Amino acid sequence: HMDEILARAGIFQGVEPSQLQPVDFPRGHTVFAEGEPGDRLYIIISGKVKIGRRAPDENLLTIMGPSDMFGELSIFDPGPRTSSATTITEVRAVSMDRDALRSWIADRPEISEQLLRVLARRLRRTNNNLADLIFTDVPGRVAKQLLQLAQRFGTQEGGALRVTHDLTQEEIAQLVGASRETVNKALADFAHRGWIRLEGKSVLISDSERLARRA
Amino acid sequence: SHMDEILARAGIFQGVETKQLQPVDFPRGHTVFAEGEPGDRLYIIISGKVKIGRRAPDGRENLLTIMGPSDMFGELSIFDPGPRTSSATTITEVRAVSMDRDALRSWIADRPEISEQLLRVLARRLRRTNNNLADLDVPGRVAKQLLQLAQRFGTLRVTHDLTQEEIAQLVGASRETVNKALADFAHRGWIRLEGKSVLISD
Ligand SMILES: C[C@@H](Cc1ccccc1)Nc1ncnc2c1ncn2[C@@H]1O[C@H]2COP(=O)(O)O[C@@H]2[C@H]1O
Ligand SMILES: C[C@H](Cc1ccccc1)Nc1ncnc2c1ncn2[C@@H]1O[C@H]2COP(=O)(O)O[C@@H]2[C@H]1O
Ligand SMILES: [Cl-]
Repeated sequence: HMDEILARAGIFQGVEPSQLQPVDFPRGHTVFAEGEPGDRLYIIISGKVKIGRRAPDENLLTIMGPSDMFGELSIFDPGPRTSSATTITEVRAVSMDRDALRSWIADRPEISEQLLRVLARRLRRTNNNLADLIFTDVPGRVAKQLLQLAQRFGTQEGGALRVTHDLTQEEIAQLVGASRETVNKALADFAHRGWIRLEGKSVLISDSERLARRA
Repeated sequence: SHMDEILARAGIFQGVETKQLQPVDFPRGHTVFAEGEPGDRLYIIISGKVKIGRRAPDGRENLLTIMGPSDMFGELSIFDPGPRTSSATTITEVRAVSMDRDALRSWIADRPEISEQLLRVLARRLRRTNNNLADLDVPGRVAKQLLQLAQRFGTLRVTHDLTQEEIAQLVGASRETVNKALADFAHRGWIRLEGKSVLISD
């Protein structure tokens, strides 16, 4: 489990199995808050972490899962955390500070490149998500967010995909950037069309082809 | 050692423990590359300006930024192999240096500290974007743009070498609203639009 998942984290890709001790967090734990000094990045081994940024008075930007890396901004560009990280399931994680990062990094520049590729990918994606917030209708952003979650945690379930996302309705709405009421009706409508099925903290996507067209 | 001056204040080089490569000339009005095509080159401007544009759904162009001397563009398709996320278009004659992935790899074997600066540069670009949720007016956004243009190329004669449509594309508002704001500002005595430049009052 751990070895299989960790190998896919960019900071470990290609690296053979080379005591930075893995930490455990309860569900609903704030790993760190927006604005705090930060000396540490984390790699998720298991569980989900939501990344949130407070509004003038909290909109979710993304859901981090197994293999993903969060909190690297303040290590790469020293500054306060640009958002909060909050576990939504129990999380088992491995973390490292600037010192260890640099140690691990001096070893290999290709790891440096993998890390760059993560930030570029986030930057590429940043444009698109931001353009959606300017240009895309609500129901369309819902379909879109569902598929974004589908590609990250989706698995094959008898010729369809099960996307177990672990989010409340409220957290889904905070991810889309719209009201819970509006987000629900869109979800509801997708359901009556039979493109998706809502089952607790998981959606069953029967027709991703359609949901894609709608996105 | 003029090229040496400009390059020295590029993000990639914050650190001085020379480094000339071999540059390229681009005419004004040149598409260095277009949104969507494959990239394998990043550029560091020595002289001239470049607009970075992305396609809006209504077929208009959102200009994301105006790069000038010392700035880098095109690095995203080196680090994350894929299509250009924007187009880059010279608005003046441009001198710049280029590297493809092989070149960048070799640089980084040469000066390993270049890896840290690149990580810092992109991380900083993420951090800034986060801080700028102001998309959530038009004369108030234009003034901001004018000021942002003032810091980068001001001397406060601001030779921005931009077009009015280009200015509105920078703003993300209609040429209408924008041309309006930029008449109300002139009238009131603040700025005075003279060509592809401008002069402020406050
Ligand atoms: C951060 C946003 C712009 C913005 C402006 C105001 C508020 C939120 C976001 N996007 C970019 N900003 C500055 N330079 C960029 C942006 N997206 C791509 N670039 C550069 O031009 C790209 C074209 O080819 P590439 O290989 O994809 O990478 C290039 C980037 O250097
Ligand atoms: C522009 C984009 C935010 C966004 C804007 C519009 C729609 C959807 C998302 N930025 C981010 N994208 C992916 N991961 C991020 C983003 N901002 C912060 N993180 C991660 O959480 C941060 C917490 O502290 P840190 O600043 O040390 O670095 C962490 C990043 O890993
Ligand atoms: Cl990612």
